[PDB]
Amino acid sequence: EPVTLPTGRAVGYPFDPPPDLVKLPPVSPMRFPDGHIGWLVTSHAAARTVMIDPRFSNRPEHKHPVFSATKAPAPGWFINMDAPEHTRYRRMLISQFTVRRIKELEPRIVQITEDHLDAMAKAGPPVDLVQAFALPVPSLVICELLGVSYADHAFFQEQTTIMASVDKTQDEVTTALGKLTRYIAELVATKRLSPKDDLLGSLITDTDLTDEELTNIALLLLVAGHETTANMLGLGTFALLQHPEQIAALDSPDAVEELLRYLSIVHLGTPNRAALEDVELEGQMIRKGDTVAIGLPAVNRDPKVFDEPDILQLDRVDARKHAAFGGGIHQCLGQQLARVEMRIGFTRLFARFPSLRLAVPAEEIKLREKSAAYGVWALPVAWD
Ligand code: HEM
Repeated sequence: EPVTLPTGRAVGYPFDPPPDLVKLPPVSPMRFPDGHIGWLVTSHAAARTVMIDPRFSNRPEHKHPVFSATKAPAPGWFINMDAPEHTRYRRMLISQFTVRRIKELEPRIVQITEDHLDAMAKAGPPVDLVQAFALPVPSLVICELLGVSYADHAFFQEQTTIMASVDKTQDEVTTALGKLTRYIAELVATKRLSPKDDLLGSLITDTDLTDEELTNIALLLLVAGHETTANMLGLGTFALLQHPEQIAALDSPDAVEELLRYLSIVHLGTPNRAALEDVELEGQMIRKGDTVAIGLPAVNRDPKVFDEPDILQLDRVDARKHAAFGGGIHQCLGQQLARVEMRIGFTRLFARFPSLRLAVPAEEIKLREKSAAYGVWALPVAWD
């Protein structure tokens, strides 16, 4: 019988998947919000198949929305494209996201992070880590990536904070997104006049990308990279405070990978894809026109892949099989930047405040249960 997309986390188990997801067989029929009866995939093996197989399309016309569709993806909005279209954009951006090119940003990521930790030390405790650190820091990292001027930091942060914060209406969000989008078009127009060696400057120089395509690429980087990162930083801090034996393990080489696996913040039927043909999948028959959604949090706890899947274990040997970054052609472009932001962010936070603790009971922390990026709405913390 078709299940609805599981949304309910067990009280007192904020980091673990909904029990109604973990309970399911590998491939389940799913009733979508519009009535479509598609599929939800929960095994690591079957998920991998969906992510790498070309008979699954990410074009939005073919797809039934996962919660809450017409329209070709705007030029440059390459997440929602298939090869060969996807490939053209992806090939030009590769260069900008290696270990090597991201390394150039590290010193500024460091300073941004320390700046924010300085502001927390200066205000003294208690502080909401979400607004003081987890939201702002990754937004200012994107400002650097995109080469936003310093005079425009306050504006960029304001709109980006609105989009990502609790107690904001849908109209407020939409309004902020339009301000941000207009600002990016203007930023791209300025850089066209005098291109530098930032991501956008390099692209204007080395490629035939139009203003429109650059605008959409910059926006996509913002939208895919802000809330994701912010929420790993916030929920990850939560997890570390609730499992503090792990803090001493934070320098382990795969510690950020284990946090990515355990938390699986891209948590609600994403990635999802439209079948372009009939496809057989773990003995089920997906038909042409069916939407297939992946339940990453369960993929990342698959007992055929990971030992003791439900324990947070920063020095685990098998963290790197996780799919927290997706898979296939759309596998996260910003993966290397995220990793560095998280490493730098978790490490400096705990070095500065070895005494950090939650400033309210754990039961009081509010969770982003229906949001595309799972996390906490607020994280009051204190220190000595
Ligand atoms: C600097 C931060 C980041 C940037 C700039 C960024 C950028 C992007 C972009 C452009 C894509 C689409 C790639 C394509 O279609 O070829 C993408 C995909 C994806 N990213 Fe990231 N990302 C960032 C951080 C994160 C974080 C922290 C996570 C999760 C922990 C995440 C998870 C994903 C996943 C699951 C996809 C695949 C979505 C799908 O297949 O439908 N990303 N990212």
